Amino acid sequence: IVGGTASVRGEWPWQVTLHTTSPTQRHLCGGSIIGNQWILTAAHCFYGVESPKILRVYSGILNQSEIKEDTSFFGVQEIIIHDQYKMAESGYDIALLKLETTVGYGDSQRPICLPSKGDRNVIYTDCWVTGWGYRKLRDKIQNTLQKAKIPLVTNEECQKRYRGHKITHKMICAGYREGGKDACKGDSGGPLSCKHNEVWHLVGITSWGEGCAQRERPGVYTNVVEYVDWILEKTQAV
Ligand SMILES: O=C(O)c1ccc(NC(=O)[C@@H]2c3ccccc3CCN2C(=O)/C=C/c2cc(Cl)ccc2-n2cnnn2)cc1
Repeated sequence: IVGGTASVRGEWPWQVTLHTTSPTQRHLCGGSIIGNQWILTAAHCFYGVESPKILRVYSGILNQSEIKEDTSFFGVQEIIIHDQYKMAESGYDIALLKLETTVGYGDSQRPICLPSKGDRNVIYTDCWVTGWGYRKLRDKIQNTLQKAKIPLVTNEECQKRYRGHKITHKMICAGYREGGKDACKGDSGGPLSCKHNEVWHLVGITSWGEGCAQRERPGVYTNVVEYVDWILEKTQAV
């Protein structure tokens, strides 16, 4: 996160850190708890990943230093990538992780509500991007979970900023015109959380952008409201 500030412990209890153990253990992506065995993240995170056996999901973490060999994690039973996904820049950048065990909800870890289908026509004014990603393009994974308040940008305005790309209604953009506060390397897959009527909703999934927090280059996020039916399909399967 560029221009972010340290989060407070328990502030974003749906935020998870997805680690890989291959070749060595490190933070790979962000993610969000959406159900007791479900993590919503970005499909592009799994480019290297041939097996869910190398993945570890850590919830209730503020600092990456809390993670050692003796730290409990959730194993991943299955990786479900949207079957229309080709690349982040073309959309469908959404994946689900089915966990091997159930997340026990508490003050450190709980799910975030998905947006309501009716609420597709609501103006979100209190949106925050969180993650352990870089603070600048040439940097490193941050110890403490960072947060940044970011304004949503209309599809029309986002399309003006990305000549040569196709910004679809399945994408949602966010960022200040002058730049400065945005997602960066390592924030991918994490949430874009917006508070509406005192309830937090998972409005976006950090997906892609041209550089980090550049002037007139908003962050591009998967528009979660456009995928509620797909998420229910995969999580409510009979
Ligand atoms: O350990 C590290 O150093 C390290 C760990 C994880 C990483 N992840 C990454 O790079 C991940 C990632 C993970 C797996 C596969 C592919 C990629 C490439 C994209 N990606 C980002 O997070 C994209 C952020 C991004 C998102 C928005 Cl909304 C706006 C601007 C962004 N950026 C543009 N340029 N940088 N960020 C890096 C570095």
